[PDB]
Amino acid sequence: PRPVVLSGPSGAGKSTLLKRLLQEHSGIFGFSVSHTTRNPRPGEENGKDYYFVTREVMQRDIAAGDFIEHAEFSGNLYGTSKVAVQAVQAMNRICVLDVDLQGVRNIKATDLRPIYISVQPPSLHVLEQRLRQRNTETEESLVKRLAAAQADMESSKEPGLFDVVIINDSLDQAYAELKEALSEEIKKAQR
Ligand SMILES: Nc1ncnc2c1ncn2[C@@H]1O[C@H](COP(=O)(O)OP(=O)(O)O)[C@@H](O)[C@H]1O
Ligand SMILES: Nc1nc2c(ncn2[C@@H]2O[C@H](COP(=O)(O)O)[C@@H](O)[C@H]2O)c(=O)[nH]1
Repeated sequence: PRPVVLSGPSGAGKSTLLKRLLQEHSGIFGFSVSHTTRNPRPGEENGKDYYFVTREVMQRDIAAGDFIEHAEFSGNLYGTSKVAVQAVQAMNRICVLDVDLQGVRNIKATDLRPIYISVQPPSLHVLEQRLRQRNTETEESLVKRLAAAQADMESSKEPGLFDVVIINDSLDQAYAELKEALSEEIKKAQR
């Protein structure tokens, strides 16, 4: 069962869409718990949304070869450990990845063989509106996520990087498209 890489610009709505997928289809989808050095937001939980560690612990894991991939985004480090992917594969479920555009390029070089799905905002205007709506970032880190949005939206339209592109306008509309886009993986996971 091919893993699923969900990417796109920060604030498009991919975490929101993914939580709706993991809640409805918990028996077939498993979430890859990434490591991150950023502070946890209210509502997040260590070992579930992220492995929240300090930069020192993060760098030590890198020196120990713990990560399939890692990258820096808006002044913080993020990584997909080998453990995160094997933990889902040891549950016989579809490993779903939430990574940035640099994470897509890293995973592209691996043997994971995933299906790559871009989640796009309806426009750059709605993207900025969603980045500020979440309200979980300081003003300097908010602008840094805005700076990377343009190049992330462009690359989100390239077929060399993605197999599916979904416009997250309405949540109900985007969610049905994602499920339909994952029909072949849901089929393989259930058989
Ligand atoms: N289809 C949508 N319509 C309106 N708001 C949305 C939609 N999808 C997500 N949002 C809002 O955008 C904000 C950021 O979404 P999030 O899932 O964190 O995006 P990402 O995971 O891509 O960074 C959240 O507050 C969420 O409520
Ligand atoms: N390369 C990479 N990016 C990640 C990983 N985990 C989260 N990200 C990305 O880092 C950015 C920051 O997300 P947030 O800080 O809102 O959780 C998002 O683009 C998210 O997809 C990861 O393990 N690897």
